[PDB]
Amino acid sequence: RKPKTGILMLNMGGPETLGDVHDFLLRLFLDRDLMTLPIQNKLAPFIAKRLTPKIQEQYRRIGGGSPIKIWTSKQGEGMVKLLDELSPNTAPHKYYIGFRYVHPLTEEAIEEMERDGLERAIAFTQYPQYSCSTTGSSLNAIYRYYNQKPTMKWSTIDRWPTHHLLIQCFADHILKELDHFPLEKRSEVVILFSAHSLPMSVVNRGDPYPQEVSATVQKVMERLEYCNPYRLVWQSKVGPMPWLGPQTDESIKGLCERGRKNILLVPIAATSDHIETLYELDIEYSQVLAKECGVENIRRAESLNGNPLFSKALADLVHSHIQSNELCSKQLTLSCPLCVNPVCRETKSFFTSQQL
Amino acid sequence: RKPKTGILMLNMGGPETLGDVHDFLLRLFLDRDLMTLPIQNKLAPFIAKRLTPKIQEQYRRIGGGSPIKIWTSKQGEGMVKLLDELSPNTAPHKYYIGFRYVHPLTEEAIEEMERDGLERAIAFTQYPQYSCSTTGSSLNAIYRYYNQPTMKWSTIDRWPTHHLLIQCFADHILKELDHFPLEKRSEVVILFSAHSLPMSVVNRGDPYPQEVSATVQKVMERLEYCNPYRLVWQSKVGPMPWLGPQTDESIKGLCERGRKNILLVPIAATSDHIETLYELDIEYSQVLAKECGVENIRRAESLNGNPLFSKALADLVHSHIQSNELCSKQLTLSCPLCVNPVCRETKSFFTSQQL
Ligand SMILES: C[C@H](CCC(=O)O)[C@H]1CC[C@H]2[C@@H]3[C@H](O)C[C@@H]4C[C@H](O)CC[C@]4(C)[C@H]3C[C@H](O)[C@]12C
Ligand SMILES: C[C@H](CCC(=O)O)[C@H]1CC[C@H]2[C@@H]3[C@H](O)C[C@@H]4C[C@H](O)CC[C@]4(C)[C@H]3C[C@H](O)[C@]12C
Ligand SMILES: C[C@H](CCC(=O)O)[C@H]1CC[C@H]2[C@@H]3[C@H](O)C[C@@H]4C[C@H](O)CC[C@]4(C)[C@H]3C[C@H](O)[C@]12C
Ligand SMILES: C[C@H](CCC(=O)O)[C@H]1CC[C@H]2[C@@H]3[C@H](O)C[C@@H]4C[C@H](O)CC[C@]4(C)[C@H]3C[C@H](O)[C@]12C
Ligand SMILES: C[C@H](CCC(=O)O)[C@H]1CC[C@H]2[C@@H]3[C@H](O)C[C@@H]4C[C@H](O)CC[C@]4(C)[C@H]3C[C@H](O)[C@]12C
Ligand SMILES: C[C@H](CCC(=O)O)[C@H]1CC[C@H]2[C@@H]3[C@H](O)C[C@@H]4C[C@H](O)CC[C@]4(C)[C@H]3C[C@H](O)[C@]12C
Ligand code: FES
Ligand code: FES
Repeated sequence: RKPKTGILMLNMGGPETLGDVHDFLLRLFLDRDLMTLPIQNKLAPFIAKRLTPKIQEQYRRIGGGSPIKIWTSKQGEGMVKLLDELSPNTAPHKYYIGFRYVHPLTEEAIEEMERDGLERAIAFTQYPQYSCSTTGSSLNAIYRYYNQKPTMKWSTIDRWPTHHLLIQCFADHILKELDHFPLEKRSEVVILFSAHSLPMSVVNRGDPYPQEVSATVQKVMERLEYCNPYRLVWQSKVGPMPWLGPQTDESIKGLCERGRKNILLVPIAATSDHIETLYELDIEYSQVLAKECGVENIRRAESLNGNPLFSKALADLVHSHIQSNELCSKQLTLSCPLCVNPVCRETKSFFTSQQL
Repeated sequence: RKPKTGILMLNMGGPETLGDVHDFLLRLFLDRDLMTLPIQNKLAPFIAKRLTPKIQEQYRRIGGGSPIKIWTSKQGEGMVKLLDELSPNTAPHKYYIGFRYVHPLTEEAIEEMERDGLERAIAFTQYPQYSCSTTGSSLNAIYRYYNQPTMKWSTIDRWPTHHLLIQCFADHILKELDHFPLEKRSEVVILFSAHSLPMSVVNRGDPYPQEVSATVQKVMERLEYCNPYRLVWQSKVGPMPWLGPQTDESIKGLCERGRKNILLVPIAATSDHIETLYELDIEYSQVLAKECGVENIRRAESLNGNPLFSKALADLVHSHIQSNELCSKQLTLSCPLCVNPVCRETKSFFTSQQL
């Protein structure tokens, strides 16, 4: 009857409609895990207002908002159905969405999980590769909510950059897209793995993300038996500060100018369609930039989205995590060597200290 | 029987003695693949004489020179013994050392190989993870030698995740973890340390950080995530931006946050050299660490004479022989933002080989 085990699927989220953009921006400018601003309570509303039209326009260019919730729901639905057969002692399982900056907010889902009187809660990040500004920020909200005692037992699947069925899904979607290039151009295709960039100040303090993203790439390339040559590059840089690159836009253009005009783009750090793929790569870079460069064929591997094999990966991850009795990865128990955020430490002990 | 198959083992090198330091710096400062300077031919000799005392001093702190040649030779000898047995149809195998900036120079080795009348030459880099500034520079020199062959050439240009490479590192990590007090073992944090790159190199498209990241992952899987870790970067010089957390700052930041038990792992080199014996062992493990409040800092032993490592070497060459590959798929892609006209010529040198 009643749900026994909740799986909290964590993601940043993105505005479902144009009307949701302002509040999405506002919550995010108010997050000190993400940025510290002078007179932040004053500037955040002000910044959210000045950015709103530009960002609304981007979502307009993709049909009016983000498909993130729909994909997350469908993936969660499939995960639960599998998990009830695979793990009948922890069943009935139930998935909750906890988005960081849009509705169902992390705090709302945790509230609902508590109401449902679950025996067990699992914090399951949907970022395979761990960043403190991504998964860490999501785990920080969970600790903060209880600080602002659980009545359920908590653990986290805080990273999974090389899960073997994640890797197969990526390899499968790549091979699928390679087949859409003209046959004569197939061997000539260069693969650009593309992940949201980070500011160097984040990279330089110890963030796990670039090294983990690199690991996902190697695994996909082994599985593909190095059929095409590749580079891992980074997108979504903003402002004048240095970020990790090489930049995805610059690389497409760089490569084109060097005679490599057939390019396959691979969103390697996300599991669903969102602004980064549908607007940034598909419109901003594939349509505009690439036309101006004389590109012959640019394409983008399909996001994992509703791949039934990705649901199987999710369930396998949850099932394995339940059998292992782990509370968090070994990696979580180590903070960035130059972490200056007092909460990271509290969030880690929140998980390592759980009864059970 | 005359040698049939030569394996050219490519490394930057390092000065064997104190007297070798000046010419080591001079060749580095003359190399435009590495560095473009105003009035370079005037300044290179001048920078080389200015840096010589300080760099000699570092080698004097480690006994008077680099052991690179000795380890490269032992590794070479072991590889060749295995290869004559493993692959008789390509036998007599012979190894050559081609250092980029010290004797046997790349150009001297190639001249000896040609003179020995070998049927084939394999350019075998000793950097598992490819950088255009390490392996790439080595392959550029081979191309440029002939531009300034009587054997069929090919390259083993990268091998960042060879299964027996990975085992050697895992083996050496585990043996080093045994040397901590038992009660401190689970608390040990592992810092994987690789020579850094300027951001201008990284941002250009350099393949090295992602390959170095791949090696770290494989070793950590083999170790079943027994300890927590970070990949950090050493050997930054000058005021420009360079990649990734610095190794020295990470040791210090970690001590300050209660993580005082640290295993350092040289993940991007296969032998002892200035980076391990001086920078890690003396500059950080002795001086900085005293200054910090460290309880235990250790460094995993370099692969050096591990007989499993010469087995990796032989296995790599044997599979390369059986596969008939001229170079990796990766080498056929130059950096998206490469502004060096040779890289493309060096690639075609290899992709275009007869055979
Ligand atoms: C770089 C930063 C990661 C936080 C950090 O590591 O410092 C990320 C996390 C969420 C990102 C923001 C969100 O995607 C929302 C905005 C999206 C726009 O496309 C750019 C600005 C925008 C405001 C982003 C800027 C920046 O890239 C943010 C803030
Ligand atoms: C200095 C500070 C960043 C803090 C830091 O990284 O150290 C920056 C980041 C965003 C900036 C603000 C935003 O760019 C929005 C405004 C833009 C105007 O051009 C200047 C004032 C303005 C109100 C900025 C003032 C200030 O320079 C802010 C608040
Ligand atoms: C793009 C926007 C400013 C636009 C405006 O003037 O309204 C600014 C406001 C706050 C900025 C962020 C904050 O200054 C905090 C971060 C500071 C880092 O040095 C760069 C990324 C970083 C995450 C910034 C990226 C970008 O420059 C942001 C997102
Ligand atoms: C990585 C960088 C080359 C720049 C590049 O990536 O192109 C390397 C290659 C060889 C290096 C140099 C050589 O190791 C010799 C010198 C050694 C000293 O310890 C530092 C300065 C010194 C002069 C080095 C500085 C720098 O890190 C160099 C120049
Ligand atoms: C201009 C060049 C950096 C090249 C670049 O921009 O990429 C730098 C690097 C090392 C410098 C030189 C060396 O450091 C040695 C000299 C040091 C003196 O303090 C200035 C002159 C001096 C002769 C330098 C002139 C110039 O600033 C050089 C040649
Ligand atoms: C440290 C030494 C300057 C010593 C001196 O003042 O005499 C200089 C000489 C040439 C320099 C290098 C060259 O300028 C080329 C490289 C340029 C990058 O911007 C930084 C690293 C880079 C590899 C430099 C590192 C370092 O500052 C070097 C190696
Ligand atoms: S910023 Fe990474 S642990 Fe605090
Ligand atoms: S610099 Fe990498 S290929 Fe030229």
